[PDB]
Amino acid sequence: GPVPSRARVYTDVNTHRPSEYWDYESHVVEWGNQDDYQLVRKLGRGKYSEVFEAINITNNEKVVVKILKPVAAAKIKREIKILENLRGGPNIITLADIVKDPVSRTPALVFEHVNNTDFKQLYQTLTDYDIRFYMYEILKALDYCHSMGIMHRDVKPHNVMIDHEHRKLRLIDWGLAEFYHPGQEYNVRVASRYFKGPELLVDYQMYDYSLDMWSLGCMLASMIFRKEPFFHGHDNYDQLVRIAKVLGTEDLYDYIDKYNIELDPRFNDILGRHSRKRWERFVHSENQHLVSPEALDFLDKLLRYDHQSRLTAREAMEHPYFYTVVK
Ligand SMILES: Nc1ncnc2c1ncn2[C@@H]1O[C@H](COP(=O)(O)OP(=O)(O)OP(=O)(O)O)[C@@H](O)[C@H]1O
Ligand SMILES: Cc1ccc(O)c(-c2ccc(C[NH3+])cc2Cl)c1
Repeated sequence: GPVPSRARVYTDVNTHRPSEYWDYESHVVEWGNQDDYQLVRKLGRGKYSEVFEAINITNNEKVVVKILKPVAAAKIKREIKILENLRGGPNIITLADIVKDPVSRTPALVFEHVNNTDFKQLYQTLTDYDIRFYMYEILKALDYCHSMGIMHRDVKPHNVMIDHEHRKLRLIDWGLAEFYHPGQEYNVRVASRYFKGPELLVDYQMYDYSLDMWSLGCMLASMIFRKEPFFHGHDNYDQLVRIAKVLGTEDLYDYIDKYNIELDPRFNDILGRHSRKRWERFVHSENQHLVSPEALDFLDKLLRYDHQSRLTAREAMEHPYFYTVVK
């Protein structure tokens, strides 16, 4: 069967913290008063919730209310416990309160409001310097949650709030986040298609924090190369083929060989044979202002098949790509 895997970092965090820290099922929610909040406008409606701009009428401050759609009780307590454990961490969204919505009869998560700059505007206008600056802010959030025994599992632009005016970044939507327990087999149906790590695409369930680093690499590649999304799969199978056309099939076969994974037989007909492409191949006159040897070397170290061989968030912060960033 598949060979087991453990993270190379923060393996023992949930072991040396008390059971109350990670045992989200046993957590007793301290309910706030829904009357403290007045809904202003609907901001969005996702697959798991309806999001509203609101006012905390006790201090007249702008807040965001995430009214959870009815889903398994376990999923809701896990998000709450993770948000509470991470509260106050660098660039982590602050959960201000938890109330019972009077209409839905479900929990409503109250968060600090972030004046998020338009995604299009950020994608099209962030400079080489700003990309490095914001990547460093994301790494602060990832190293914090990983050091706290949590993996996000849904790192992507939609889950990163940027208030560009105040150079403020927040990592949001901890709805897919999980506690990392060495040897635990996790559901591979996490992250959005273009951000899925090769471990998820090959159905390797013993993954860890390093999945977030692959997702981060996907975000970076699209941004610096002006190729949205960087790995543009038509489905989860073609998603692996898109990766293989850049990283090559030989290192993919080495990866599956090392972990004793058996590829789904449907790959035999679609994967073909591909050599690794040098990162300089993706450079052209419309993206050369966002690329540098440091950017390419950094990307190279995140987008690796072997989840164990990727830079951790802390090593990533030491990379020459960030030397120019004012600290
Ligand atoms: N703290 C916040 N400040 C400002 N806007 C927010 C905040 N939190 C969430 N939003 C807005 O709500 C959107 C969705 O939030 P979230 O992803 O947590 O809900 P979801 O159920 O996953 O919805 P979706 O399916 O759209 O992702 C975000 O993309 C963002 O635009
Ligand atoms: C530094 C960096 C790199 C790649 C990205 O897509 C982003 C980014 C993050 C969040 C949003 C807004 N939701 C937009 C962008 Cl471009 C940032």
